[PDB]
Amino acid sequence: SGFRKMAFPSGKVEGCMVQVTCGTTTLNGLWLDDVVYCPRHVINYEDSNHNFLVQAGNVQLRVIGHSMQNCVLKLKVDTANPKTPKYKFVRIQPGQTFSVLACYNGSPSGVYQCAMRPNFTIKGSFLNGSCGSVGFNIDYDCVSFCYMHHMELPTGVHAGTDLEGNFYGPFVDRQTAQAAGTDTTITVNVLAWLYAAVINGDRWFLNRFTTTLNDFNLVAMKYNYEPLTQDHVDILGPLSAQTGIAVLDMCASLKELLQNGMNGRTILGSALLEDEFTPFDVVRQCSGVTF
Amino acid sequence: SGFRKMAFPSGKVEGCMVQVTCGTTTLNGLWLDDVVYCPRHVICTSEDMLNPNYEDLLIRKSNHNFLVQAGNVQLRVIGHSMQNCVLKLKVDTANPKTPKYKFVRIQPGQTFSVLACYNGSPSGVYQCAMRPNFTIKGSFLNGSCGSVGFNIDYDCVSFCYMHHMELPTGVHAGTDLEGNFYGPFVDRQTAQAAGTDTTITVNVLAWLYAAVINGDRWFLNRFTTTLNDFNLVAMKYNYEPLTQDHVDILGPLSAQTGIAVLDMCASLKELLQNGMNGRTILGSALLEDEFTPFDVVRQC
Ligand SMILES: CNC(=O)CN1Cc2ccc(Cl)cc2[C@H](C(=O)Nc2cncc3cc(Cl)ccc23)C1
Ligand SMILES: [Cl-]
Repeated sequence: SGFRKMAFPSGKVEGCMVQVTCGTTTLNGLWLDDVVYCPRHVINYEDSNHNFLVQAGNVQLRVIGHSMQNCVLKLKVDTANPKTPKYKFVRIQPGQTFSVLACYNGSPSGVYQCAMRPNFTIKGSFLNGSCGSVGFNIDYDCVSFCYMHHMELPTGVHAGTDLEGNFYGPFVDRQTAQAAGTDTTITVNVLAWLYAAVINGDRWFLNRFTTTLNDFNLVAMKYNYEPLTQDHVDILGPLSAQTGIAVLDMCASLKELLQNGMNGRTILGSALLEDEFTPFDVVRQCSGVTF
Repeated sequence: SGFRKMAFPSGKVEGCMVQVTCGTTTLNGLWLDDVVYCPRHVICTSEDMLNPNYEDLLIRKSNHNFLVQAGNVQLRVIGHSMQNCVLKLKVDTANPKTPKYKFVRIQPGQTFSVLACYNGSPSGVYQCAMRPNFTIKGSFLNGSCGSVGFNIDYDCVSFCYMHHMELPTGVHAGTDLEGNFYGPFVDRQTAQAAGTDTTITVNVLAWLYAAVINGDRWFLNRFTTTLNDFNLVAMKYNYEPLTQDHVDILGPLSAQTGIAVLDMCASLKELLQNGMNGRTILGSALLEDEFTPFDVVRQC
């Protein structure tokens, strides 16, 4: 029993964190094999090796080459990381969740779970020096790196890139007028969390009613919720079979929660509808998958 | 900017997790140097749990009855002893990944990271607090016994909790790493039941100072309170009494924001009376109590 915002174990990523210094700027880098990946803003970006100081623990790595790939700088070093895990670089979509290992001076300080918002920002917890901190998921023994932190927006939310340097969202790496778009709630994730509450014994919100997908979406649009697609309904299939509550049956519960509130009640210890757990996260946490 | 429930990086603890099997029971163990620490109930059957005589069950065991697996390697048990509710298995190999560590017993209100494990394999990490009623609101399934709670301040891991059981309300009970339970619980299938839980007042105040630091003051008021009047009101909402120690501990956050502890206490009194009126504090519609004054100073 219990339901927590759970991050993946961070050990495989901790063994890759390094400190990168170029002039007066100091930030974090990801050391995989003989390459250190970090935000290019550490340095018209196109306009020597020894100018880059890379520190792995108490050891100085020697930079023997450098190149740029989109908004990421790739520093060829003379030593391969002996702690390099099995990995892939993957680009995630809004609504997908991931763990963040927040680092300062190449030293990991904390791990937390978060989601890529529909407006492509992340509600992270980062201070100055956190640039280059990374987001990841683990599937079997392979780390899938999906995010590298680049900046904080005026509303206190965060923007970054995939590990190939492509930003998530319409953001650019530089000091200019930038803002996050109006955000929306991740509907498929709220439904997954309502199934998690039912699995944990919280059923006061269930009702005898159902709805069509079209009528539900007319309601979701009104409350700044993302449209629910047939794909989302298919993805919720296993949780629907485990609890015996049809997806459109759970949509009618959500419609009543949106139109009437919680009436002084909570769901999984929360007074707000939670959208940072995917259907896969709910299945994994209520099954015990290990790494 | 931002404020998240943050756990310590789990790597140093992942390198200590092993699987312990005794007969048909399989759970997790913590491998530090040449000793594997695990819940003593690994030697029990389900029937034994009603009234187990651990000393009688243990005397009938030899070293080779305990199977310890570290990754794909079988460790050899060369000795065993019981210390309170923990079994200590002396093994033939010292853990080369043993971090710098201490065993620390925590008090209610203290927070810690939990590395939830199954079959000696870590599956997830989360942050939580020792509740005033000595239970933890964890997320654990069958096979999670032996999962550990810890803090890492600097490069030293301070082990403070080992998971032993789930209570009928879905909450969790366990011991420090010397085998002493937190709370009036026993590693026996008995009634026991968690006592009525209360809100950790010093932690809610710390989190209100975190909201002020991050730029939000909508909840402040022009009032102050005495410590006694605050405690009289707070006890009516099932909040823990605030002591002079808690007031002293909030001193640095009070000096950083310029808001006296008893002035923040007045804002807490008013929040309990009024609710939030459709507003949130650090993205939450409830008053959060699982961040200590130390955690706020660390994260903000
Ligand atoms: C609820 N308990 C049971 O069904 C059987 N239990 C009885 C029992 C009694 C005393 C002691 Cl010290 C340990 C145990 C065992 C126990 O509590 N382990 C579990 C630990 N954490 C989460 C658990 C979630 C689940 Cl769903 C099951 C089992 C968990 C085994
Ligand atoms: Cl403590």
